Amino acid sequence: TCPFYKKIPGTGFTVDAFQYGVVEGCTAYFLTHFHSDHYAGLSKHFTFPVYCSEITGNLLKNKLHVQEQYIHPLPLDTECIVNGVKVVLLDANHCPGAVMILFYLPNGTVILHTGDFRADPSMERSLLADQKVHMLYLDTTYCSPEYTFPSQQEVIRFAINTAFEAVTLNPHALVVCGTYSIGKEKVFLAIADVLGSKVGMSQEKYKTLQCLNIPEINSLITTDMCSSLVHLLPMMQINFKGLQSHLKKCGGKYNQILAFRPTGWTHSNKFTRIADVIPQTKGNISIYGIPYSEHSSYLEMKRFVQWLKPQKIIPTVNVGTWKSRSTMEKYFREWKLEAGY
Ligand SMILES: Fc1ccc(CNC[C@H]2CCCO2)cc1
Ligand code: NI
Repeated sequence: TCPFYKKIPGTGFTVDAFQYGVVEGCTAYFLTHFHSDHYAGLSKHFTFPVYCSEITGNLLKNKLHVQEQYIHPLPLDTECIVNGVKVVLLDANHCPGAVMILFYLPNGTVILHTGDFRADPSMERSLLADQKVHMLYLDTTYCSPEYTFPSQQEVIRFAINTAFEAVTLNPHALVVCGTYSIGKEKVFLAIADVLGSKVGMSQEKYKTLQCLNIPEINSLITTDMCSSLVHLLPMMQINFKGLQSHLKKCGGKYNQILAFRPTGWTHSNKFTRIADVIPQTKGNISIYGIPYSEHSSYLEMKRFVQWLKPQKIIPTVNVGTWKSRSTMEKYFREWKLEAGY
């Protein structure tokens, strides 16, 4: 049974609601982005209309084998009519193809569904600038002040500098980056670029990256692992055992591994600054956990909501416990009293 916070009132629309069977009343299923918790339930035998970005559409077709007749890609930043209702897709600053959706209801109500997003001041000059939003369905992943982390630019600067130093000191070192979904591609792309290398990966991960409309992608990635000194592996293999095993396969070409595990927030954010971050080391293998987030920090979220001044907020993350729900409701009231809406 589909939960209330995935239904759009006054419409036949659901958002990220593919694991509940045939939802009664739903004429169009929107998909904000290609992450498994959100697409859960979609497969090649789906037979209702799916509305999404072009990039999400590419992934549905090629990775999940959803038939072409049911995929409805929409351009960004463009007023579109779907089943008699005006909608707009906006960039979410999440993973490739991720969108927020603006719905202009027949009765005059305006609803923004953020999907998953990393709020940014640039959103204050999108098509949101114009007008009033009555209901906000909000990605509240990190809605508590303890959730701090650096900008994506600061994290990438650290990764580039760390990798360039290590390989200039030891030209026989291999760099490895963990992945388990789309998103955070800048980490491995920026490291490979500083090292003058393509990024090597499995056939399955290459296929995924070929769906993302990244400019000049054929110049940046490869399935030929031997030609590359930056490799991608599943996140699960980024540990001393898995990396030891990988180094064996490389045919005495390398004598050191430097590995990166992009995480979200971890409690080491509460003590250590990005500049002060150190790896876990065993012999000739070192592993860095780096806090590269594709969700809003608490401060970024607060800024966005205080700018938008929505009449009602509906959280879409951390809704499963009374304590979490109460905590979020308290912050929403603080933000409203401070800003005066
Ligand atoms: F949005 C929320 C609000 C509250 C919580 C509960 N845990 C928060 C604690 C542990 C880690 C940092 O503070 C989770 C998500
Ligand atoms: Ni996501």
